[PDB]
Amino acid sequence: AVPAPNQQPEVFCNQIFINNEWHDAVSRKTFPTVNPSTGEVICQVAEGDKEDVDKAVKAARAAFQLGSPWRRMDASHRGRLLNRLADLIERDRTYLAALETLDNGKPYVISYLVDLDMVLKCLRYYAGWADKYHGKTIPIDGDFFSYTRHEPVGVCGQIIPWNFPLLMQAWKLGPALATGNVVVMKVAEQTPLTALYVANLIKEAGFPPGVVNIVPGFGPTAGAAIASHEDVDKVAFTGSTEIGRVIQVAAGSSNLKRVTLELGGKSPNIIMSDADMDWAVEQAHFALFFNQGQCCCAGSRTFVQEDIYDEFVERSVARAKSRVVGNPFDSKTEQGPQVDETQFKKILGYINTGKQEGAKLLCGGGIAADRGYFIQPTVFGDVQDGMTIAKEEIFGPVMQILKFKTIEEVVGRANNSTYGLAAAVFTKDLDKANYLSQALQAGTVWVNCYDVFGAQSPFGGYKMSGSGRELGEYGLQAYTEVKTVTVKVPQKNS
Amino acid sequence: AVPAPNQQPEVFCNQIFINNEWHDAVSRKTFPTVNPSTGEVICQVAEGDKEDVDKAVKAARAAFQLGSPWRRMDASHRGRLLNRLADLIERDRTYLAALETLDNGKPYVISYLVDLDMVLKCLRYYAGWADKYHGKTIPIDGDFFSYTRHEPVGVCGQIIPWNFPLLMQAWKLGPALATGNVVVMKVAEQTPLTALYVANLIKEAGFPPGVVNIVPGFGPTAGAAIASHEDVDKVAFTGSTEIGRVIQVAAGSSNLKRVTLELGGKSPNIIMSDADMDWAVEQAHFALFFNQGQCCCAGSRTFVQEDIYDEFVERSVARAKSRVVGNPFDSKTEQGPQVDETQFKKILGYINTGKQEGAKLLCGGGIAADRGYFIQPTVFGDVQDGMTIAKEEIFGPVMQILKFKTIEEVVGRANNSTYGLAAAVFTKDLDKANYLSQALQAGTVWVNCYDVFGAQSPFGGYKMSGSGRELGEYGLQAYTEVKTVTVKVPQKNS
Amino acid sequence: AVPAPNQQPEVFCNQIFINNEWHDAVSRKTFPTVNPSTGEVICQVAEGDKEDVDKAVKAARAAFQLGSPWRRMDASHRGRLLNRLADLIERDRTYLAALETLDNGKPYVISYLVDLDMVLKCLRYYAGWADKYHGKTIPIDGDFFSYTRHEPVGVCGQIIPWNFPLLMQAWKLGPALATGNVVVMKVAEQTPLTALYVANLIKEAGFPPGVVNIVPGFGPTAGAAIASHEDVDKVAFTGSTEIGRVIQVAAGSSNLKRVTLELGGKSPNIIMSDADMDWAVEQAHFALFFNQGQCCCAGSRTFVQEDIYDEFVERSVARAKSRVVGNPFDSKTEQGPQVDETQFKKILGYINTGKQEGAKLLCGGGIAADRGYFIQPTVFGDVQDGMTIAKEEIFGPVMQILKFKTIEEVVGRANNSTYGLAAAVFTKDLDKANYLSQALQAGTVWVNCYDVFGAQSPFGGYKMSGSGRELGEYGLQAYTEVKTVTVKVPQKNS
Amino acid sequence: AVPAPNQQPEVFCNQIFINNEWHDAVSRKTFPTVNPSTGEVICQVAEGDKEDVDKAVKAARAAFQLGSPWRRMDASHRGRLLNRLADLIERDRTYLAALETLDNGKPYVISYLVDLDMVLKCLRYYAGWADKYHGKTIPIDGDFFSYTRHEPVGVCGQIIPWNFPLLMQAWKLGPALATGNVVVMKVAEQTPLTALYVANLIKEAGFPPGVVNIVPGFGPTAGAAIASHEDVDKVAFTGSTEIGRVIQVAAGSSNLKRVTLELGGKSPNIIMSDADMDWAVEQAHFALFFNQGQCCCAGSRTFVQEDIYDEFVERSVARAKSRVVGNPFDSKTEQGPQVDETQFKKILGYINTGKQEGAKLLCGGGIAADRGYFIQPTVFGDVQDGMTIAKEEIFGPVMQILKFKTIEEVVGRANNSTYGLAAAVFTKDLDKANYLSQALQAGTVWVNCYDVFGAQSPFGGYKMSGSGRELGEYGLQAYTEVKTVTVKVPQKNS
Ligand code: NA
Ligand code: NA
Ligand code: NA
Ligand code: NA
Repeated sequence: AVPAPNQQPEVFCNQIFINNEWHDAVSRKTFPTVNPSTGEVICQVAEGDKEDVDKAVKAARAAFQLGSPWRRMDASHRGRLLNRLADLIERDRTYLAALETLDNGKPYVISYLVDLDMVLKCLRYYAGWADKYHGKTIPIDGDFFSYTRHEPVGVCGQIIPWNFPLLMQAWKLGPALATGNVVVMKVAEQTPLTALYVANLIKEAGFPPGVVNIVPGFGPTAGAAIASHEDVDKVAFTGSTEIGRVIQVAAGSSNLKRVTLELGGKSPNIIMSDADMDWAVEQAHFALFFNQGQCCCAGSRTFVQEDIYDEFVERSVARAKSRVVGNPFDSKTEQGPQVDETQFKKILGYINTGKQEGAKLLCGGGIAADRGYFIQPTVFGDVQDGMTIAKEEIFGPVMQILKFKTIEEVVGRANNSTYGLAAAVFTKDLDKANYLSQALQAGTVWVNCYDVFGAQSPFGGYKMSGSGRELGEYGLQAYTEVKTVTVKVPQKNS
Repeated sequence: AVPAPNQQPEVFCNQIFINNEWHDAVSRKTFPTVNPSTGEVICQVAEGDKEDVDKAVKAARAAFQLGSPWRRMDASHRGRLLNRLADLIERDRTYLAALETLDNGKPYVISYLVDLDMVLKCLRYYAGWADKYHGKTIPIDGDFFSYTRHEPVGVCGQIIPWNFPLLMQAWKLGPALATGNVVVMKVAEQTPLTALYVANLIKEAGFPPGVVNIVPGFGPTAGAAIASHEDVDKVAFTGSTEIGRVIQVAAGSSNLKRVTLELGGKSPNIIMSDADMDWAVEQAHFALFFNQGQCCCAGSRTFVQEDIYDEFVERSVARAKSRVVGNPFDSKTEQGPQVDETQFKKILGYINTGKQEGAKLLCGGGIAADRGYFIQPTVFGDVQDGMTIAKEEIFGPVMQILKFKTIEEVVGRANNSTYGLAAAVFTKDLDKANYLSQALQAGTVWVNCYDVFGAQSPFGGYKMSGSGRELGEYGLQAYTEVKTVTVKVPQKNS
Repeated sequence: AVPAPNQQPEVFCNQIFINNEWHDAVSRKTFPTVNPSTGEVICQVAEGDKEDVDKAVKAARAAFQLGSPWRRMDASHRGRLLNRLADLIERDRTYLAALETLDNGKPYVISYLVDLDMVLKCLRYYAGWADKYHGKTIPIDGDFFSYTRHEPVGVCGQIIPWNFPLLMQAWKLGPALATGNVVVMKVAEQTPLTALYVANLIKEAGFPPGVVNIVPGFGPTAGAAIASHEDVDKVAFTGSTEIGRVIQVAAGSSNLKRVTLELGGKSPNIIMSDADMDWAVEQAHFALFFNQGQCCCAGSRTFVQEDIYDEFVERSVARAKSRVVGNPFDSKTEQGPQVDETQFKKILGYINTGKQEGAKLLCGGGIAADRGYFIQPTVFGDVQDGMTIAKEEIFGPVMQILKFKTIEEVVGRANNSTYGLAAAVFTKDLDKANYLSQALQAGTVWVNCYDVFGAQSPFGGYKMSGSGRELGEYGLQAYTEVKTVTVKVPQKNS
Repeated sequence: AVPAPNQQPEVFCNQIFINNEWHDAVSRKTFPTVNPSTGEVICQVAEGDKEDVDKAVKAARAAFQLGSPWRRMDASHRGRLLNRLADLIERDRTYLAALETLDNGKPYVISYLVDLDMVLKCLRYYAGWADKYHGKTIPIDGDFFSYTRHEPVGVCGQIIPWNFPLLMQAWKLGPALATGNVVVMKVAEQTPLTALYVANLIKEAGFPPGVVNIVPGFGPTAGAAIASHEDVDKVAFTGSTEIGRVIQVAAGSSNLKRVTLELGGKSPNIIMSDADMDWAVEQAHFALFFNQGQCCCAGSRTFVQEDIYDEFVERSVARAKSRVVGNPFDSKTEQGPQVDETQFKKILGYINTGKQEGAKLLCGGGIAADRGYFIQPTVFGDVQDGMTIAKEEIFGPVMQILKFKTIEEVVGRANNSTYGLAAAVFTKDLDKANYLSQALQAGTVWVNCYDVFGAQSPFGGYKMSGSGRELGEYGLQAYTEVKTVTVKVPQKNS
């Protein structure tokens, strides 16, 4: 049930968004954003830098001042605004989905039915949280009345990646706005278009000027300025584990701003011998290949018990070979192109790395088309723990299938990683499910499923996959600053 | 390692407890409490009535007055007092265990390792809640500061049964005292001794006079007076569904006091064909025969899938036949006598009904000794849903085994009851486990286990098995009165 | 900025609402609903009795069956439906506000700006709660995984009054529908029209058939049938303290259904000598006269500190003498007619009683118009605690002003009541405010304000003013049935 | 009632605590700890370095392994252990209070009645949290069962200061141990003795080996070793804002461990003209001079409304001049010496600067004794915001009194700081209290009181005074790692 797409949507926003208005970079510089399916330039976008970040931060700080419209506004009204933003996004759903695909490369059907659906659900969920994150009245010792106020953390710098442009924007804005914070957001240079159009909707929804400011540009410039800014109270970064370290260092070198990170992974998908074969094979395929393999929690280590290995691999290879690669605007297309040339080459390198390491190439392993950044669904068999393709995040359509014998063994191998974002277990046994879900050191453990995200369930990593949680009630903690008020009273009574 | 018992523990307390003092009934009347193992009178106990209840309520009301030691006391200190009471109970553990057995009939080993261990864990668990049940600061619309105060509900009338004398006392005192309430407790005429001794430990612990008042006596007199009292704010009753109805009506007919009930049940224990036979058989036995079958959540309807029915029944009969009945102070004894003559005769009557209606008597069926209220471990097979023994709570060592074919069938049959206190599922399959735990209309659903109680987890019934929950955080709800305080402020800000 | 009202709005709904269909009463009997401003009959309404309630309960039970559209529906979608309902009600705001005024008598401007605004805020508030009322994962002892499911209580009987027809309906449906329950609502015979039209919007919004069934009729018939029904799981009642007892007795006499009550009061509004005179006088006026004085938490006992007594009374009389009484559809009207003849006469009786017992009549005291049920704003000075008008709920435009000297004194006099729905304190002093808000035995204590309701803050009474709380997160407690699921695991670890 | 102290308590522990055993530093080096009251060496303490920290981390990691005694231990038992530890500390209360005074310098009476009392209260409070920090069951979309496990964060590195040796240790251990984490603690080189003795009690209490590890030593060595360790999962640092930045940079440069900081401040104590003069004078004195002015939240900026300035200052000066400085073991002593020579000199430097910049020296201003690190109670009047002594944390007995006129003025001047740990407001006015408590940007706002700490109320700073909160329920957040488990089920129902 998908409406026909406009395969060449018009672009209306390509500037810096500050105080509900559009601005060119101070430098007047602009950068081209490319269509990964064709390798052609879509349009040019204002290149924000430190001076532009400074302007955004000031606007946000001004909007956060005591007595301002955003500060005085009823919590419930913040809820009304988020719900209005969601309605506007829904009104322009067909357009946003098409634009999302044009700039990112993912199939339009997926942008429409998945990405935008989750954006709506995310904003609508958080709109409901606006006036329900209560503080506490505390039974402190002595003749006192003690309580806590859950106040907004303040100016929040949010940096989002390119794999899920609109969704990542929603995951950030939802909890921050619901709790009354102000935002300075840095969108990915590879996919700035959809986020900038949403800014138009933010103004249309009635949000006071300066509550949400978006600055497109690059990381070493715009992103770094936000992380090192002396007046940004909190920063939330989603991207690579490498840059996450840069962000936290910047925060510690500046004003000690609160930090939360959502980084990458090398998530283990464990297939026990008693699992439903047909379901496990389809879910394992989805777990890895979804969104051109460009998912932080991709099931990149498919552990399969030795007794069902041969069959599982045979079916996985057949599924990989049938996966249609092509024009994301074509309904038959399952896999579009990678996001850009840099990623395209990085994946080709990892594919060659696997071949050099001795991993058995079962299918694919090369370029899928001459134009664009298309890579053939690739499957590696007999992968070993010590192999690079088994340790490092590839972020592409490259599957690793490993073999194991016992349940105690797989736990140790699954946990033997610096990453710990997600994990999965496929089994029909009650005990094995509980044994594994408890033992796996990962932020999310899916049982008989994969990539099941709910705005109400927290998401985040263990170890170096990140810190802090997004989504759910937990997603509000990082956007709250706690204040204790302890008042002397004549005589405290229970 | 169970310390040797004093098979004839001396009785030190047998009067009405009010304001930390011992009083005879105003009428000066006394009733005998019998040792169910011999049928001989242990001692005489003060027979409280309306006038005695009136004295206790006034004492409790006085102790609840604003500015009183109990009202002004720091919440954290209430916890210290609760832990102190627990330490005193642990000091007198062997004595209380022996006294529990003497008056109740349950095996001394069980009173020691089970009942008293749970009493200590319950009291210590609630001690920790004392200063942690926070109220809220609410982000209401307009220029206001709104918050809630979690105040004690007040004078709490608590009526407890005879199956777990010390434990039921703890389940009531823990939450009530942890939240700063005052208590007027009515203990069972069949088992008043142990609770009265605890009242002495409550005084030794240092609880202010009037905080806990215990009035031994009969139901139609002392209990009814509590339920109809115009100055009792909340009543908590544990007993038969029949009397539960009397309690709610009395509350409505009097001062509209808050009510919570923990009533009977006809809990189904469902054994799927893929269950572990040895474990399922042993757990099904415990599920029904525990504490002389005198448990509210007893698995009195053992549903077994047809493919394993014959074998399950065989093993169950063998286990029941090996069950050692005898002197509760004997370490070999698994089963002591029933609480009294009334119960003794009720059970024999139910066994008779089982025979008349065509249920297959597989073992037991009669008296187990010439002295004492001892009944043989009885097992009925081929029981049908329409049989009296399949519908009514027997509260004795009488096992009902029913046969079923499908999972859909057993859900309907298990839920076809006015009761809904507990239920269990024995299976190795993840889906079946989750399907059943969700579908079963019961307060507690145990998977691959039975009678697993934790002070942390709530317990209570669905339908006519009661209302409200005891234990866990939920256990505090019925003992809290919420007050909203909304203050006008110069100008509200987030 | 209120839209011009249609002073004679057409009635589209006047039958029984079951399974999203309109039905005549089984007996075919109807009853007249009158316009209290003219005394003329508006239209006939189906008179539901026990047989109709039975039909409604069966429809609700069917809609609640496991696997039904309402049970399988995502919690978030329930929120979506509640928001859709609010949107439909907002679309027909002017119509509903006029119809509310026609049937109830309250000023149109108030219906539009206050009642409907609050209805919209209540429904939208709870829409956000639909997927956020989490159960718990509990760290129980032993090798077990214990958790709780917050399930719907089931078929909920809801009986609402005539003072705030639409608002009371929202307070009930909001929390019930957000938690997934099904409803059988009984509306007041005096104001059934608006609630029936809303039922038409519930059908339009997309709620499955049977989820909400409305049965108009009388109390001793339809109301009692609900309270005594064997298949109703929970009953929520709002009305007199007298009928509240009937409801609780009916529940205990039937299936032991869960009960919550919102009854009346005689709320004390305490004015300390350091209070802002102008503010306190106006708020005290609003505190009593709001909604023709037909408010459960009306400040019917105005305590004024002796040093400012004379001036306060002086200003209060001047305010009561200038209060405009007249046609509710005229923008100048502050006070419309009382709901019906029974109330009209009852209020005149209280005024006569006040004069008989020595209260000083300062203004008003009689009929305000020859047509309709209009009463003059009446003020009584020098009222004493023992006077009838100082103890009984009048539910009319009759103000009681009492004089006091000390703060300790007023606390005792304020708390010397069987009621405890609400109270207020007017003072500039921090300690006095904290001292009084703590000491006052009332469900809601307002400081320097009155009648400040927020969908985020709980409302309910102490003592005989009721039990349980509505609004806020607390409003969800009574609509949830807790189930503990304790699963045996191989080896539990923290 | 303070027991006679042993003015020269013996030292029994002076080594590195690993796996419940006492070790010498790998290098065999030791460092002296001085008695600030005499400047003499108490004893030598093992000087821990990177190699010693590595050993501790390994021991902690081992004790944290899945299946270990600490991981398998019931949550309730962790509470039993914390309570047992508290009982042992109470048993050795007199000894510890004396040792604390010997190593730190604070008055014995204070160490006994305040520090140890709070230590006991902190451990007992958190003992109650051990089995009550529930995860959640989440109503996610689709046919899934989603829930969260609150798991321990893992190996926690904790670095505490010298101002409140025993209390700071308790603040760290309480929440960490209650949640099941393992600890590697670095104590202050100036006050390592008491913490080391408590380690003996930790072993005596029954805590498994490796659960708590204490490495005495220096910050640039041991401290940096902890913050930079690749296997430490979380770090909590309390001390100067300067070192705090080093800690967050180290964390981001290493393994992205989770961090929380409790740094310094320059907390404003606002005295409004309507404040209780006597109470405000005594509380303002306590606000600054408590613990030799060595408190992170010291009210080092005393703002006094012009109308009462002269009188307030006069009484303040008289109070400061009567403050008894001397031997901490003498019951007459109010102020002992400063912790060490470094602080002693730094404070004298600040007093010199105060005189240099124009602040009016009202009393004291120099050394109070020729032996030890005693400084006279110093009061500076007419201090201006730009002055160094009004901006920098002195951490000594130096009081700054500023004059102001309006409430808007004081808010801005109070908030014009990089710090935001605490604040106080002294006023009898309700509106003034609410206005100020909301507007002030500080972690804790005391009204009509100061330094009111409750184990149940959170404490932490805004801006650069730190991040995260300690104490109360909030203190558990930083020691918890959230894991979402999403399970596919046959058919989801509410
Ligand atoms: Na996979
Ligand atoms: Na007995
Ligand atoms: Na039984
Ligand atoms: Na009417």
